[PDB]
Amino acid sequence: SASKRAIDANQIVNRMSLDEKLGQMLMPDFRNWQKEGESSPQALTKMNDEVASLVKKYQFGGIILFAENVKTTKQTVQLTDDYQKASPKIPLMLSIDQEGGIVTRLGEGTNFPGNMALGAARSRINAYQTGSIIGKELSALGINTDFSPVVDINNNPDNPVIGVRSFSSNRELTSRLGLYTMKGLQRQDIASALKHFPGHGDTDVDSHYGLPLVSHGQERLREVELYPFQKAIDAGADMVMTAHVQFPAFDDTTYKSKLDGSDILVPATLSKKVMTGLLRQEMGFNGVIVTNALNMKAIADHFGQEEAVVMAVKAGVDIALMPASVTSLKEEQKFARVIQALKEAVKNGDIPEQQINNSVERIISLKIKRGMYPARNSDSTKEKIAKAKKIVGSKQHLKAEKKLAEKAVTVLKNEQHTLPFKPKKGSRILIVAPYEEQTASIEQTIHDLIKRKKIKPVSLSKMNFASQVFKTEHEKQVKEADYIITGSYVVKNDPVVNDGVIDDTISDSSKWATVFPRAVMKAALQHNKPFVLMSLRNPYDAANFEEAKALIAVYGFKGYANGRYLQPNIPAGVMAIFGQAKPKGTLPVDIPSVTKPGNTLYPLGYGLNIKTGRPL
Ligand SMILES: CC(=O)N[C@@H]1[C@@H](O[C@H](C)C(=O)O)[C@H](O[C@@H]2O[C@H](CO)[C@@H](O)[C@H](O)[C@H]2NC(C)=O)[C@@H](CO)O[C@@H]1O
Repeated sequence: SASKRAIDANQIVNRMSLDEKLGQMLMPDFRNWQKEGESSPQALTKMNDEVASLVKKYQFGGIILFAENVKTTKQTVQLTDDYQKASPKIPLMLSIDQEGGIVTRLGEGTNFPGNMALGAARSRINAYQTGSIIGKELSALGINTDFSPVVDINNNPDNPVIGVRSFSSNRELTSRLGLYTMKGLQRQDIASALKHFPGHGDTDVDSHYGLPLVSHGQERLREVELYPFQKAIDAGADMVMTAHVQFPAFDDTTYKSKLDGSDILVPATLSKKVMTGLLRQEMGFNGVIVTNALNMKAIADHFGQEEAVVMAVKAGVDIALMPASVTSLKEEQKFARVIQALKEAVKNGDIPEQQINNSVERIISLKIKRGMYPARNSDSTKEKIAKAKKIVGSKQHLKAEKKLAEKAVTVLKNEQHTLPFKPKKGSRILIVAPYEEQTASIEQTIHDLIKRKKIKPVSLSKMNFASQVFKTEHEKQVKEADYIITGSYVVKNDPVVNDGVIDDTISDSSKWATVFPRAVMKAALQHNKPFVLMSLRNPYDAANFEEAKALIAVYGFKGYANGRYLQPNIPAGVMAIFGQAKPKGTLPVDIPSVTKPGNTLYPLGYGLNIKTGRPL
């Protein structure tokens, strides 16, 4: 099969002109479009003849879709069908960032609790079924490529840039879950891309040249960052997406910035040493290498979008993502100029022509392997739409989402059997969180439990604390409550701490993200109120609540708006609090102590049984 796949791809590439070949290596977006006569772009939700004409002219290898383009199942199937009608010779790779959790694009699909939640749920089977469900939805929609999984390792709490998009701080847990997410997508014939190579998880905090910098030496990079990429590559990864990050330990090449004329270190995307020497040769990856988005401001500014395409191709990449930003026919020639720059590089010998042929063969082999080519589907658009409506966001998928999110909830403290809350009729629950959307999600979850007669009728009060200070009016609310649920949101956990003592005296609204919830905790404890803290994003804030009797993490923070839950994590937490779910989560990261700096407060793998109060 793979043998036959390669001969086939070779015959196809041998017949293509250079224009057709360079076309395959481009993957633009058409997020917004401004038609002739229009004064401004608007979201592209349906095909028009202007966009179709550029797809026909330049013969792109693919299109990346964004949320603007995929708002409903009906519109999306119509759009992917019309994109493919405009690309009949070689079907397009139609791609998307459908990661789950905090990065999703589908307007009507299943969101999932995200990677760190999968880390917390631990099982490779859960990651596989998640990738499998995402893959089923994408496939029904006519989307055939997913830029997932993230296999970046979030191992530095002091710079958690990938954060909940990462499975874990541990290389093996990240590797395992990445591998099975990828197998799950591929099982549904979705091309999967590992990202972001060679590892975006731990960049230098004081990066100050616009491109993130990783200062670690090769031994550490080979032992940690590269490890889940290697495992997945050997298990048959289709694609790898680059990181626009400097790695001096592998390439110290500089270029003269077009932004300020200074010498700038090359990012991994434009490094032959990383793309060819390390990924292609040393790690033996022969699948498709795709750049991270070339419109990222620092690439465009330091290198120029057009010249970056040429440099990335020279470095050994196969697909340039978003190689030019074209939003109307007035700027179509941006595409012609990109092609022309690649032609000049081939003509003058900067890029050997055989390198181009080899890259397009990788692309065509992948399209064949994942059943993108040849296309022999005889269903009408209407028929595909009806099929997709049964699959996308189906209640079966939503049930899986719910059970995964509930499974991932991690109980860090439950002293004195504080949880579950079992309120008597007439209890007042005070619900406190940074935003109205978050308090609404908690409120709506409790309301549903009441209508479902799972808990007795209770009164609810909400307290939204972003930018606020806890004062006498808030303490009054705490005193009047019978149960308190508080949500905490941090990226980096940054309380003011002195010699291991957290500062509670900050009374002017500054530092609210840590000061306010702690103040609610202190009042509740002072007034003997059942109090639970729910960590909403990065779980490092658990370290701020050692005095609390009940503490959980849900690893996702988006709330409820326009009758819709934006993420399932918060409802999963509330369900656990009221004894209607079985949390089984264990930490996928270490949580550093703030009161004893340098010590781990809660280690990787820690999590309690909510019933027995004992560790899992
Ligand atoms: C709001 C927005 O779109 N910002 C983008 C970046 O995307 C963010 C990070 C996002 O939506 O997740 C964009 O980042 C890259 O975009 C690629 C394609 O959408 C992603 O596949 C990729 O994962 C993402 N890179 C990272 C490290 O997250 C960025 C270019 O890097 O340009 C805008 O800022």
